[PDB]
Amino acid sequence: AELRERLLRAARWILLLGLLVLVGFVVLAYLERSPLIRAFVLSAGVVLVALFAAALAWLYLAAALLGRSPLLALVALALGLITLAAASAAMAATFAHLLLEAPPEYREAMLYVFGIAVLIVGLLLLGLVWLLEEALEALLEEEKRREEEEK
Amino acid sequence: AELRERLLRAARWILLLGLLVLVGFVVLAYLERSPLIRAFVLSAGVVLVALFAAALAWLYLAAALLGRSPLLALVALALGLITLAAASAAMAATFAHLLLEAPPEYREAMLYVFGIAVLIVGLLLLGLVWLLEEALEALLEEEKRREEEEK
Amino acid sequence: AELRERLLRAARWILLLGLLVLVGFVVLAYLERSPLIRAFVLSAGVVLVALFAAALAWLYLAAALLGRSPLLALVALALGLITLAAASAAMAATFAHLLLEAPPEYREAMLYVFGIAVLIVGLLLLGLVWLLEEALEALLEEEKRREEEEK
Amino acid sequence: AELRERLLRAARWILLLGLLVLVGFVVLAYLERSPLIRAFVLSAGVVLVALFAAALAWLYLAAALLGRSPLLALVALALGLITLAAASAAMAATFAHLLLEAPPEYREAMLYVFGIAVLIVGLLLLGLVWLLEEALEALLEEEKRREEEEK
Amino acid sequence: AELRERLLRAARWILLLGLLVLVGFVVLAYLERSPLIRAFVLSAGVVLVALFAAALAWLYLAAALLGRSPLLALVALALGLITLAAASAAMAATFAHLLLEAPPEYREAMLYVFGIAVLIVGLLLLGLVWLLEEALEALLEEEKRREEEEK
Amino acid sequence: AELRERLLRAARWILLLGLLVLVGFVVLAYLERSPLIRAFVLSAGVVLVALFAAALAWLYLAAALLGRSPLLALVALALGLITLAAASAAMAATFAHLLLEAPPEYREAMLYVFGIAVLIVGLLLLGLVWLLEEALEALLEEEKRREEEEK
Amino acid sequence: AELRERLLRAARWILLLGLLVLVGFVVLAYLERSPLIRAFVLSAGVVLVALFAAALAWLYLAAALLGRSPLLALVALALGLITLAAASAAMAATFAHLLLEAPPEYREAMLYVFGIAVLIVGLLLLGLVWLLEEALEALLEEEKRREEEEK
Repeated sequence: AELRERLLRAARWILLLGLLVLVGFVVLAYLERSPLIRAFVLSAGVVLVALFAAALAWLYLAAALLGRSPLLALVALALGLITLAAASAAMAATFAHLLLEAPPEYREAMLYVFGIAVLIVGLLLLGLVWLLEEALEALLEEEKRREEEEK
Repeated sequence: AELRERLLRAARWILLLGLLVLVGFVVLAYLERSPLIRAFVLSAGVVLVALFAAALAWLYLAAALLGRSPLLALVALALGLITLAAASAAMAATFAHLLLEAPPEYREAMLYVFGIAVLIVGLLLLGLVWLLEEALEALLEEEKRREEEEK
Repeated sequence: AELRERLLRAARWILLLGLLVLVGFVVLAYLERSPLIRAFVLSAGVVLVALFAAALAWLYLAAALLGRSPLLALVALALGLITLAAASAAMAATFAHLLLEAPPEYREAMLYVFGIAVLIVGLLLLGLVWLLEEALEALLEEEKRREEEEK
Repeated sequence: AELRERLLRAARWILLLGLLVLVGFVVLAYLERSPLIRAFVLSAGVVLVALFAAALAWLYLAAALLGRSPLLALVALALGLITLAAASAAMAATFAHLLLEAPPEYREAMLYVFGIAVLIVGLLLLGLVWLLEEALEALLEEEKRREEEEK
Repeated sequence: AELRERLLRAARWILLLGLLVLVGFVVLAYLERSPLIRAFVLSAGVVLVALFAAALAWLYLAAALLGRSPLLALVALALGLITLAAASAAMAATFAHLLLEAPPEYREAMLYVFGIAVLIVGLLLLGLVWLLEEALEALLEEEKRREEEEK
Repeated sequence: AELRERLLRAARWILLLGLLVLVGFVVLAYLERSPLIRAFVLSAGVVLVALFAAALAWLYLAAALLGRSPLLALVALALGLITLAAASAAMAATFAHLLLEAPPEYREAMLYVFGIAVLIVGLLLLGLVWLLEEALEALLEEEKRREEEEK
Repeated sequence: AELRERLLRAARWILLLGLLVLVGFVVLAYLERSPLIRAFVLSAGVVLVALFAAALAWLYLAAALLGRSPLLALVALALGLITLAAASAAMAATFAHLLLEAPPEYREAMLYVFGIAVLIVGLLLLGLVWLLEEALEALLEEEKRREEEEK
């Protein structure tokens, strides 16, 4: 019963975090000396908020399914977390590949952005597993409720 | 009940915004000194309106499902928003990669187009989450109506 | 009731437009000085008619579903429009990438073909949204008919 | 009732056309001066017959579904035509990209093969839309028969 | 009734043909002067037998479905043939691309292997369409049996 | 009955292992002399934990399905293991390709990270097959219970 | 009835074979003079065991479906074999492409690893078709049992 309010709050945390990420990216892109670096940090910030919106949408999808079937919601949440993790790995590999292809003069700035981007990946991964763990935590109660019902 | 009219209006905002985006792109491509830049800004404008049409189609798909099942519509809207966000990230990465590969002489103009394109991504992302938030806002009423019905 | 005849006419417009596009492409490829340019304009014309046939097939698929369920037809039409828009963006990005990779001597001719190709993309996009808008316009009547039926 | 015989004949036209295409490709590859050109024309001929077999298989799939549901057959035929068109565009883009990457000495021969390949694409596209138009032509009779049945 | 025995025999022809293909590839790779050529001919032979096994598996899948529904088996066989043709085109394009990228000294040997590989593609394509034609040939009897049953 | 507790413990092992992997990666990235190497080891550590989270999510998905159908859970677990193995191979090939493309000066450090990454792949593969073997081990009991039930 | 025990034994053969493959790969990577070669042989061994685990999982999936429907199990086994063959071809093409891109000094060692990898592909292909042939062999008994039942 308390899941649905938790899911709404979790989306607020994600949306607020995404606003901070783009604010920081805009600050770095405000006066970056390299136009190529300006696009890179802007794309990294745009990629970060895009996956954050996808994570919020995935959480909302699980919440929508929670009102009909709890077993299906857990499966849907697990599928959404796996899809989010795979997409997060996709952008990390592209960012790492771009950083390796960057020139040594710009690679110093690109690696710092890559480290900041890696922090965003870690924050997204930590939030996803924590939300998934809480989501499956109620499944313990859902299965226990079924066990109590048959008693 | 007020969702369906809201969805129709939201499509009008998207279509009107897409017309402005292509109008601005046509102005920049009207007399651009570099033929390669002409294709780049035209493709960026064509990409922007293409995703805008996809976002409008995704909103209409959720509206169509809203007339049958509200829970399915919310799931469909969340899936459409995630698909739109993933596609938006795809074009942003391609645009950023092209900007990094652009020559320094053209990179100054390419980065300005990239910044304009990034603004379109931000506008699309902001509109998608706002529309999704309003769409799930009625789900609060939909669940409350079910709770009131069982009372 | 008037949708099905409209869909048949819309396919005739698309097929007639595709014939004009390939006729113009054949005229440019008839005596182009560069063999590489000959393949490029021919491929661009072949790509344009291919998506036009796909758009006509997508419209026919919606018309076929219109005879069974109107809600499903609108969803299918929206899905087909999104798929057509995504495919149209795919060829535009490839054409833009090829134009940027073209040599400066040929880039002048390639950019003109790219601009012509961009016009085909705009014509296809404008036709798709107009057809989709008319298709969902009947959904207003379909929902109104259901509302009148329950009265 | 006359569709099924038409589909069988249409496959015979496609198979006979594919035999002519590979016969012409074998003639050009019989004594081509460039071993790279020999592989290119052979692959182009192999690609042409491969899609021709796929088009024949797609037509047979629609014929198989025609014996159970006419509405499903039209949808399946439209889906098969779209898939064939997308695959045809895929090989055209690859052939065009290879032609642009060919050396100027071989590009003269490669462009002639590209033009011949483009003719095969046009023949396949024209046959697919003509077969699809005939397939949906019976849908007019199928819907009219249902209208006559309810009268 | 005679289909199932035919399918078993057809797999035996494919497996026997695959053994001959790898035997010939092993003979060429036994004493090839170029280590790069050794990997290329081995991969081409490995690719040929891999698709041959896939074709045999696709034929067995149609045979398995033949014991339950004949209409579904024909659709499954058509889908398997299309998938096999698409995969066969995929390896042909990769082999052709590798041959074009081969050095002129090795391209003479690579083109001969490409021609041998093209023969394997033709043999696989000819066998697939012949097996599919026989498979749909019984569909004529299956539909005729239904027509005779209703008489 | 003891599966569900085993699945919860297995996730704890995976999450604890992932924390150790990122801790080791952070130690190597804390003072790496090459900024490109810093991104590479960070991406490798981020990739390792991402697949570990996916493996934990896949295990939880099988546990969720275990409460409804045991046969479906085994199929879902097998599908999840195959998907995890395919994704693990994807990152291994990318890491191996990047290591081969690394310069000889950095390749010495890159190969050591590749060997460490290969150990993570082996640990993930060993854990996945061991968890799958235990999961199918209960299927022996599930089938035996059905056999005992019919007795 | 004897299939299920055969499937369990077949997995034991695959797992034991995979252990031998990685043991041999570890021996070659223990003292390889080239760090790039060390990653290549390790990745090839990791790829080999990964597909072996996938093949074992595919066999277990067919065994799980064998307890419910024999016709579905044969279709699932055929689909799994086709997927395994396609994935096996994917790694073979990547390995062959990497071998061709290897420098001549390392290509001698890379080709030997490629030949060893090709042997693993042949062993996997031979085991898959043999297991599939045995799996469909019981389908002969399954269909014969149905024929005997109706007698």
